[PDB]
Amino acid sequence: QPEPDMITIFIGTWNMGNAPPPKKITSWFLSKGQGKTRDDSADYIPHDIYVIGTQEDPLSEKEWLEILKHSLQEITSVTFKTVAIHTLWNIRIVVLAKPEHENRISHICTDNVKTGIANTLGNKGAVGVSFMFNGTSLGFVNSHLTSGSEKKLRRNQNYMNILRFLALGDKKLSPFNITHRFTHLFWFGDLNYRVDLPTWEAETIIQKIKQQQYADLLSHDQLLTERREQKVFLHFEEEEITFAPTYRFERLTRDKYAYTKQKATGMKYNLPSWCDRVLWKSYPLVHVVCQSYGSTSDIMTSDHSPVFATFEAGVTSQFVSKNGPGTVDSQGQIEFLRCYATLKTKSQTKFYLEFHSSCLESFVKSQEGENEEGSEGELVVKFGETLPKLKPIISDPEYLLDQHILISIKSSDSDESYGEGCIALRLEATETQLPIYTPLTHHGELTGHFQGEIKLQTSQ
Ligand SMILES: CS(=O)(=O)N1CCN(Cc2ccco2)CC1
Repeated sequence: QPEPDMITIFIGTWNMGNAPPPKKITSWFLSKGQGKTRDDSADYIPHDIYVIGTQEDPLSEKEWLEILKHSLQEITSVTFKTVAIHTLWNIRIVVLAKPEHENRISHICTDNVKTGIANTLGNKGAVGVSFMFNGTSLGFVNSHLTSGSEKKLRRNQNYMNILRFLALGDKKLSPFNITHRFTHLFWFGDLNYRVDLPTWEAETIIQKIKQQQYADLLSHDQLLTERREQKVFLHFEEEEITFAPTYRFERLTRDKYAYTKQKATGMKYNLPSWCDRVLWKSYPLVHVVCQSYGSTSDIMTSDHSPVFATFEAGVTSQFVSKNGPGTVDSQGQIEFLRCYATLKTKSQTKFYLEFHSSCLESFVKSQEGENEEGSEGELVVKFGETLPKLKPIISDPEYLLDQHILISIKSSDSDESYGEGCIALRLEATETQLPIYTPLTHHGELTGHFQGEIKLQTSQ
């Protein structure tokens, strides 16, 4: 029974509006409705992993698990296994996997983050799950961010609190937040970003939606504009949106957007918006392809429509050699030439690097770099040819070329990371000096860059 080198992953997000679901929700798991939809010829083919995020979910965990599992069994005739379920208030994540994957999945983590303070603490936040699938780390975040058209900055703040404080994945990766801990990270939810057009334009917006003309709406979508100004979700991907806004509908039809201010809305307008989203971030040069992104048309119990997205995702096997794991393989090495970090900091500590990777027995600390002043004001930290030679546990190029090295640049004074990044070992050549590059972030914001050259020796 061969190990897979690809799997498919379903992501769903649905703000249920505190209402029980209708009796049939299969269109959601089949990626049928509006947008980029899944071919009918695939309907009986199960995804490997299903990850369901709900918000305003009124059900118990038991009640929702029975609906989900019976739904998938009806579609596929497979009885899925529950990997994890975690709920914060009415925000929930369920991970289901095909039974054949049970002994490929390990290191399951769950966590939540509550956003806001006082007034603003008590219903928004995020839940998440991570696990290993053979050699591949997977992370999943379902967030319900702050509502309201004039609160995009609050949403951005909620995002940074969630990536800082959600504790998923390998705790030994201490310098790294969730945006660096996983081969593949999926972040979805009722992100609550709105179409920022004047209230007076509500009927015009509705007209455009009926004509399936989304371009002049998407150009005012706050998530796309905030991402283009690098205010949120830096280095994440989203498929093109080709479905109608998923909020705010009159319940029990999809014929009507309910946008006008009401006591029930706190006298706020809810112009039609793409509240409900799926984004991802994968390590460099790992296969990830979105194969569907859309909304259902026939699930009408909520004022939101469910959103689906599906992905092909590259995975690797749990590699054993005669040498590693449990020792090094002297036929392998990773070297760095002419490396330097460019940092945006105004501070003047010395800095050192840490290299973290599951291809190493443990993380490696460099010597301190040499600080110089850049020509446009910057701090440049030069390592030259001074970085330690890294000794991977396995030298076989079929393993090593699939690995990644996380880098943190840390203050000598405080041992605090000033920037984190990731280098792929999927090189064009071995035993050859080749340029490498990563942006550096801290708390998910850009703090600098790391560049130089690598020389990778494998057993071939
Ligand atoms: C919607 S956007 O924020 O304006 N924007 C457009 C170009 N860019 C491409 C890119 C480069 C690195 C990662 O992704 C995606 C982000």
